Amino acid sequence: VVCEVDPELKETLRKFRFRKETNNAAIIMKVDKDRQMVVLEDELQNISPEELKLELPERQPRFVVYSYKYVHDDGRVSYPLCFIFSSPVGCKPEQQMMYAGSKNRLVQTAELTKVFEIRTTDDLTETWLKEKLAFFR
Repeated sequence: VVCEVDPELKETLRKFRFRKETNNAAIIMKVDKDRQMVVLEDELQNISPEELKLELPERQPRFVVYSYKYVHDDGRVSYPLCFIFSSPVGCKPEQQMMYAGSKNRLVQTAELTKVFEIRTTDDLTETWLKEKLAFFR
């Protein structure tokens, strides 16, 4: 069963993509099993990678869209929009797979091309993120 993206979430994501703010911000999303929908859990502003990490459940999956201010060594700035599938190894397989099966639809909805996955929340570090993003540099 593939979850639909909640229409309200699609709107949240659309507005977020085109935000004109230049701080780091995140949208965290979860599955509503009963509705078979991906829904908004939290929208957070001025959130660093470590703070984001600390928001994520350690043993349940989440989807994240993270708008990160990437400061190049010379001081140029980019604002990549990242998808992070947090799929901790301690989650039940059924729950992992429920999220995994809905990931692509969500990514497509959000029109995201930078799609990452972590298998423990500990792996969400700024270093990891920057290295991931540098592939698109």
